[PDB]
Formats: sequence, structure tokens, C-alpha cells
Amino acid sequence: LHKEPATLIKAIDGDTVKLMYKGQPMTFRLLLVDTPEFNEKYGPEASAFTKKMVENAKKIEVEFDKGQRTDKYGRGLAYIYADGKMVNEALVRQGLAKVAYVYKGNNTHEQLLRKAEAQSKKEKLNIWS
Ligand SMILES: Cc1cn([C@H]2C[C@H](OP(=O)(O)O)[C@@H](COP(=O)(O)O)O2)c(=O)[nH]c1=O
Ligand SMILES: [Ca+2]
Repeated sequence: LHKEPATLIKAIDGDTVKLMYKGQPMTFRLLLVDTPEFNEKYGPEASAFTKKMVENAKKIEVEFDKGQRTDKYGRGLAYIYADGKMVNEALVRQGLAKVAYVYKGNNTHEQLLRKAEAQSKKEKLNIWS
């Protein structure tokens, strides 16, 4: 897998963000995670978390997996990095997302995120409190 450049257009919620990718605006859905919706418990904190992560980053990168690169809603499916740190993994580590929507062939970082979820649960963070 490899990292490609992108720039923030707009923070949306915990697991979606608007980025410019090869010069085109695009909504990205974070692979392998599920944040609560804004109106749900920890939704606002998930949105705040992702928003600050991507807004403070001097360098956003997108990393496609080996499978489907856009979902049925036209959203990009990727791992998103903010100054080399994976937003997907950071949300799970902080208990602001659950490992989820694990589909065969788009699951390269599954065990890395499950390891983060195990530590978050151990610490009873946020969703696991
Ligand atoms: C994360 C992810 C979601 N999706 C689709 C499945 C879900 O379908 P449904 O809309 O039919 O429930 C939806 C979940 O996204 P959200 O959690 O953003 O709603 O997005 C994929 O198809 N591939 C993926 O990798
Ligand atoms: Ca969600």
C-alpha cells in the first residue's frame, strides 16, 4: 500500500472528511471504523477529534487498500494520515470509533486497528467507559 497527497477541503464528522485528491473534491469514508453519528453518544467528540486532527495537520495523505476505492455512495474509501499518523487508528485507540465494516480485500490494517481497540477497551476509553 502507499500514501498519496491530498488537502483538507472540510471536516465533516468522525469518520468522513472532504479532501481534494488529484485536484478533485471528494468525500472520504475512513476504512475499517465506525464513529457514532453526530446526534449519538460520543458523536460530537468523534467529530471534534477527527476535525482537529485533520485541521492541525500540515500534511494529509490518503492510502487506498487493495480493493474497492469508492463505496456505493461515491465516497472514497481510504486510510487517512495527518502528519504521518493514521486518523482511523487514532479514533479507535481513543475509543471514539469501533473497528467495523471489515470487508475481505480492503482489510490490510485490520489487526493494527483491532490491537488499538483492545488497548482502548482495556483503558475503558469513551465508548468503552
Ligand atoms: C466503511 C464502509 C462503508 N460502506 C458502506 C456500507 C454501509 O451501507 P448502508 O448505508 O447501506 O448502511 C455504509 C456505512 O457508512 P456510514 O457508517 O458512514 O453510514 O457505507 C462500504 O460500502 N464500504 C466500507 O468500507
Ligand atoms: Ca458512522
